[PDB]
Amino acid sequence: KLANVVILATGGTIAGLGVDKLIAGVPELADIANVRGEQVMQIASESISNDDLLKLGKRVAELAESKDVDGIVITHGTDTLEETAFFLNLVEKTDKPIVVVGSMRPGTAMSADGMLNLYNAVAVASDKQSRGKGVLVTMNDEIQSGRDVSKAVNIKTEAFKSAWGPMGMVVEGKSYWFRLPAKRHTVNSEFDIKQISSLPQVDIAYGYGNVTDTAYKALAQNGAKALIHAGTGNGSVSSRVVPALQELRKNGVQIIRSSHVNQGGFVLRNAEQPDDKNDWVVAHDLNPQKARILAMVAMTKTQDSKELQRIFWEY
Amino acid sequence: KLANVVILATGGTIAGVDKLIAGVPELADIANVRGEQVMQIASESISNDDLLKLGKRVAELAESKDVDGIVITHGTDTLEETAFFLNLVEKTDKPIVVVGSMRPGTAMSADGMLNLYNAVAVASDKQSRGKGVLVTMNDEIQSGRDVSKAVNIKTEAFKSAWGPMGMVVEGKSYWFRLPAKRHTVNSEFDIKQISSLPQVDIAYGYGNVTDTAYKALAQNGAKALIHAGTGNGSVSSRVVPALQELRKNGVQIIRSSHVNQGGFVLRNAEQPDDKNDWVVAHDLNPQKARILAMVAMTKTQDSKELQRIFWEY
Amino acid sequence: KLANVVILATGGTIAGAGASAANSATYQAAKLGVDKLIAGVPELADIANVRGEQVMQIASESISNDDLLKLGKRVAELAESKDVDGIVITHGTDTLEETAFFLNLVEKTDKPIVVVGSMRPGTAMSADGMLNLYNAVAVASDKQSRGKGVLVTMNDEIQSGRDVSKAVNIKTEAFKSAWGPMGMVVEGKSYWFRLPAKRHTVNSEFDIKQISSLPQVDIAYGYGNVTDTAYKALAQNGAKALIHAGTGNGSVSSRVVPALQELRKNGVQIIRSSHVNQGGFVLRNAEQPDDKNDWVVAHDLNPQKARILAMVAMTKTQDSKELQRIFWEY
Amino acid sequence: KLANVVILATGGTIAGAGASAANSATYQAAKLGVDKLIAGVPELADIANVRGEQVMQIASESISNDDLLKLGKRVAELAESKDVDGIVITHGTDTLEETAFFLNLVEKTDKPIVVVGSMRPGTAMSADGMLNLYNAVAVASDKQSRGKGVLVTMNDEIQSGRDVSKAVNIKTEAFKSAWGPMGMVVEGKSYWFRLPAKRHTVNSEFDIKQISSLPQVDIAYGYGNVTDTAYKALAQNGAKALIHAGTGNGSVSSRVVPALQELRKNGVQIIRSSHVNQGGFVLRNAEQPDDKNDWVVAHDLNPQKARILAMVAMTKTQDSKELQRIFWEY
Ligand SMILES: N[C@@H](CCC(=O)O)C(=O)O
Ligand SMILES: N[C@@H](CCC(=O)O)C(=O)O
Ligand SMILES: N[C@@H](CCC(=O)O)C(=O)O
Ligand SMILES: N[C@@H](CCC(=O)O)C(=O)O
Repeated sequence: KLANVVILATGGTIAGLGVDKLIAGVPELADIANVRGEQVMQIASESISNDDLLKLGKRVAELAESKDVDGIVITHGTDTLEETAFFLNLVEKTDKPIVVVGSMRPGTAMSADGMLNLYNAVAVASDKQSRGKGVLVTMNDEIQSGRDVSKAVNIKTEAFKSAWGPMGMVVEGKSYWFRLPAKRHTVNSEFDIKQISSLPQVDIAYGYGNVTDTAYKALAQNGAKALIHAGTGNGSVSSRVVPALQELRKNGVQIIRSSHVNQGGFVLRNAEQPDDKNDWVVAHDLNPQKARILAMVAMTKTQDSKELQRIFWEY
Repeated sequence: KLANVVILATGGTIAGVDKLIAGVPELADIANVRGEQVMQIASESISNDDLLKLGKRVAELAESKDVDGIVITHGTDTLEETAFFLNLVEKTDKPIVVVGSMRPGTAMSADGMLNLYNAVAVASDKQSRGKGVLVTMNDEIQSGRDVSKAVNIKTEAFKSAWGPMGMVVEGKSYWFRLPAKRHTVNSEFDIKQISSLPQVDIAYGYGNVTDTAYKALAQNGAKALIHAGTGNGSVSSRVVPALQELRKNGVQIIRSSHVNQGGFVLRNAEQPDDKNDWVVAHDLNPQKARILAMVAMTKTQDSKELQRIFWEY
Repeated sequence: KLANVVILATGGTIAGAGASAANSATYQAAKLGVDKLIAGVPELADIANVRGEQVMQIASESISNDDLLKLGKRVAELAESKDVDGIVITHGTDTLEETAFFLNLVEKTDKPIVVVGSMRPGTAMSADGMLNLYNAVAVASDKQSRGKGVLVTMNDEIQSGRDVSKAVNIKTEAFKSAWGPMGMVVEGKSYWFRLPAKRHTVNSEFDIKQISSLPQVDIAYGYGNVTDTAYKALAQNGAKALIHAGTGNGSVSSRVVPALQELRKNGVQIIRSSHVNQGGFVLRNAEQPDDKNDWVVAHDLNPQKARILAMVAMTKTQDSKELQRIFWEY
Repeated sequence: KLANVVILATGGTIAGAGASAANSATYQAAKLGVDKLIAGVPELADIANVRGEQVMQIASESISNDDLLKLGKRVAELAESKDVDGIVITHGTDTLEETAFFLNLVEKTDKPIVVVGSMRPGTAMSADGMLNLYNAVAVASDKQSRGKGVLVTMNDEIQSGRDVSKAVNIKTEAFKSAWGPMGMVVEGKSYWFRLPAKRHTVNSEFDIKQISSLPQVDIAYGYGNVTDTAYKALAQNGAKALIHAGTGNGSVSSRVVPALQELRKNGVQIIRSSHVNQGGFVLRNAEQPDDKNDWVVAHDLNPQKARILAMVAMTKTQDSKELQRIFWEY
């Protein structure tokens, strides 16, 4: 008796309803699982919204809770795949496999990667080995953690990378594992989608030579409840920007120091800025867009900067 | 006989210039070195005025017959931006090397001593002539054009998608690739003709992003905006209208990305650049693309010329 | 208060010395005693109660199986002591990976074991060993390191002793794993991101207490126009297993397959590894009919790693099916 | 209006076939002829005037020196023809990197030569060969490819044939260079970022037109507890050079040095490479006294690459100092 896998489609070039086309076009899935599909949205992923994430997250929770669902696959555009994957990893309190998957090459193109990617995603979602591992991403014959995998290379099929390595590989339908997650996720998370009805607004500003405070102030004036600073180096802040950040913090905007140095390492508390004195937070190893996701989720529960720091150290 | 190398210090934790030099007595074996303190900043705080001053000084020194090569000691946070700028604007074949250290020189196992030795070694080497600006960290010879700070904390921080061009070991340089892109002597740009740098700013793309940062940055003076998009410089549907509006208002729109380990942003792929009169940044990360756009806008505001530039440099 | 950490010195560049500070590459390995190595890092005393022993003083390219056993037995004796909280081995980098894996297989302890070396001698400008040794002692003293298997702490990284390997020459980032670092160590603090998945230490079926002498295992290389000569000669001179370092997915030339069949028939185990070592793994029954031939694939393990696992496994079994299970579990 | 490109087929996974679409890894190589390869990509007509020839039909792990010569001589004949603008070779991935370096050394032409394979057979879901082949033909037809040396065009990359290696098993990103890709090929279009520094093709001192049969060169591996047995056996059975695939910086065990000294004195060249293949290079006089012993270091070249260069080099010289020059220039 094969596993029952539900594919929740959101758009992207992997659809080459989109979900019906996939289920019709990859008849090999039937070898490895009983598939059914639902079109949760039809979007280019760069245009995803928080309302989209909530709808998706709620749906995945409903399915996870059903006795007739064994694993879930989410098909997605590649641009913000990493953000959805981390979101789900924080809010879905389930041990059932959840896999997110896309295609780097346009789905109808010569040698396009999506077909095998989707076959692998359904394989992984149907595998007992996937239970309790958090959200997974299955691109380039790899099993990557949805927490810290990122789109790192443009164009190429090897696009999705993590500083901490792949956890496994998927080959001819079989999963081979080499590492386990360390960080908090899914059933061991403090967050639960079932209790989240809205998400706070979080925005991201970049650091670079000759940067001013303008983007920071403007983003806050248009509703940001936290600012993810994408700094140079070790979350460094220009001396022209620090005063604004102090003022914004006082005004109640959380200040989270991430970086655009995203192949490896992490941002160290109290190294480049006096985070304790200013009541700021460091994003640890998390890239800016990952940091935004964590901040948003966390701020559904707490606005205590020390708790936020704990969170950024545990997830 | 030894090369005449000048060390231009600008700051960073590799750090005065006289201390740096005194800290590596071994420099004397490989070159005749002199020092000048151009500035003393944390490189995250660098300004365009600082870049202009450094660039002009490097050109003045490169014109001297008493100078064979130039090492610039720098904070690592915007090293990559400085190195690229110099690669664009200095029309000299003399070696120009930019160097820093990921650990403080007071730290255990600090990397700066040997970095600085190697920079001086590369700056004195005939093989370095005509190679464009070089960066010499982690025993590598990296191109200033496309090396970037990619790993935090670790001494292997500076990486290029196109690989190291060479290595430096026990003072000797070993080359394996050559640059392909326009630089230094073959640049159309010259610091000696630049007295002003146009304001260029950068905005980030992510889920649920709005047009707010872009509009605000333009309102506060940006002549070009570098879009650090998701994926292949992709732009949210919520942002496209503002970008069109800002282009008609005269702001150049340059599509870069935060996908920085390899590949490049393809024209007309994710957005209709010809129709909108936008530019793609090719392989250049956002902070690199800013540098190029600012230099290029000293000379042209033609988006087609700008695109050429982004495909040649 | 402070952890009691023992440093077992074995040689290497970390104990090396060059003629000048510029000699980061041309120098003499394995010159300095352990007490001198401890004295070069006064800061160790802040983070642990340390003491040293000189187990051996070798250039690691010249290590022997007897040296592995010696080291492995002393580590066991220390791990069984109430007075020892963690152990650091200083080692040459050339075969560091082989030793670290060996210890991960045979040391049935959850006490931290850390193997460390350096790419530059301590005499050199910007020498890396001071910080490497500090970080080693930090990791060895940290409760987070318990039950994690053998660790390697070079270049600010916590790597698994299983699958870290020397991958880059000259540079201080020399040690890499296909599956990533598991963590980092920065201002002596350990930050974890991944856990091991493979069997090690406490959960291993193997124990250095049982091993009296290791079986002879040798390695032969695959390349264009390769013949069966090296395989045959190595078996004629005592190899009980051959590790084939093939091209591609452990591929075997048609010129070589017949010899390997005959060797297997004559009781020599035949293990297919590769010289394609940045990622992936060797898949059973893909390039060659391993079930027909009664051969074993080395999975992700590089040739020199495969050799260590082969030797440890052959102390318990001569059944190729079991050997394959072992190559899939460890 | 279109460039004339000749495809020379030699076998490989690119020409392979498995039983079902999901057989991406377990299949038969070297089953399809060139005509069918070309038929599988009708889009080639858009970009070039292509003709195909079947040179051989092999799994590339079983390649011989005879086969390289045969291929190299056919490539030369085509290069000399006015009716040929560029050349593509389809090849198994396992020794692709050996062939591509060989060709880089011996083909005295600026006309583009591209070597290409695939990691999955054409029958597989998401098979990589079609686009690889398309992109090879595009690069072979591009004026920007002239004078660049032999190129390899897999995974949307333009890699130098000198120093690209098969580094990752299973995945389509198999081929890597320590020195980076030189460019990318996308929508048929080539995008260059680096140029070669090393000697190649028209600037080579070697020429396939002079080579009648290649010297025998073999490879032996370094690891813990290694002996001199492989080196001596290989030499006894005809090796005119030995490639030492050392640990670390081409390091040699003290149990092996005496045999290598004896062999060099008996006329066998001794080349120190390594199995540390992601970066760096082997430094002369560092780990061994090369000048004293009259040995050669392979610089950054991996063992199988060093074997190729040594074979070519030895068609011209037996002077170890000239061989060292060659290892420093090519
Ligand atoms: N921007 C598109 C690209 C196509 C794709 O990756 O699916 C997306 O993210 O939806
Ligand atoms: N943020 C400091 C760090 C110190 C350094 O890298 O030198 C700078 O870039 O100047
Ligand atoms: N080959 C020597 C020195 C190399 C090193 O330790 O880095 C050894 O492995 O002991
Ligand atoms: N081992 C075969 C198939 C592997 C491949 O081509 O990818 C060969 O090298 O010909």
